[PDB]
Amino acid sequence: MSVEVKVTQIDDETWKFKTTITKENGEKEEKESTITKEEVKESYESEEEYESTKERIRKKFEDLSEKEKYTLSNLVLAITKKLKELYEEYGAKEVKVTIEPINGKPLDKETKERIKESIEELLKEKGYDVKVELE
Repeated sequence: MSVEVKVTQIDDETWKFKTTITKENGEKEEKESTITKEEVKESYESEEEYESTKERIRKKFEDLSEKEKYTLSNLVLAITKKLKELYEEYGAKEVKVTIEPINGKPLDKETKERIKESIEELLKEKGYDVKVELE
């Protein structure tokens, strides 16, 4: 059950996803979906837990600027919700994610390792043991 996800931030409230699913027997599955900031916010048990989770991811990038902490923390929440849905649909224990550059600044190695850790941490806390690989 190969899972490859392409992430494109349309705006600061919209994230577009394109996923390719490759099964062991050769069945391929091409999918598109758009997740909004409001849908990420409403997927949490409460407004308090949503803003608490957002603070934790911001704390992962305290060395970065306020604009970058705003983009990266909300980006992690969107991708985490997506990989959460994919794990409920296919049960894959490994996902490969490719993120398009946001506002003319590609992700460097330290930021990608932090994003990977943040997503895996949020997934493991909901009982989803998923290895995230960022291309």
